[PDB]
Amino acid sequence: GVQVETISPGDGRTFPKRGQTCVVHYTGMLEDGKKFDSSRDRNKPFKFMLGKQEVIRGWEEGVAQMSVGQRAKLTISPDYAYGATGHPGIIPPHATLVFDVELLKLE
Ligand SMILES: Cc1ccc(S(=O)(=O)N2CCSC[C@H]2C(=O)N[C@@H](CC(C)C)C(=O)O)cc1
Repeated sequence: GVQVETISPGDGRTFPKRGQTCVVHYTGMLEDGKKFDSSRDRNKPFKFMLGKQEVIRGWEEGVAQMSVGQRAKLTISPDYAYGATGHPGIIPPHATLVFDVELLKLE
């Protein structure tokens, strides 16, 4: 599944509604802690509609629990990410992923 641990608390009241656009900055790391991709490296946040399956299950459930301004660590089992296949060229097969995600705004 996906486990969430807060790095910096959010407002504790503004949570995403289903289908709402979540604007985030994230850094994804493999289990050895090495970054494989980060929106911060592009200086542009990443956006997705909660529950529209634009992101892995780990994010769909992990970000659902977060509030605006919160920055948290999401640890995601492979089956909640890319499973046995992984994603060629960046994420190996059977990879547990750890993301540092900051929910910046809800539109
Ligand atoms: C090629 C690539 C680059 C970054 C990542 S990630 O940071 O893990 N990454 C993008 C940040 S959202 C969390 C996850 C994801 O859900 N990606 C989307 C679109 C991606 C694939 C464009 C998907 O799996 O459909 C996965 C795969």
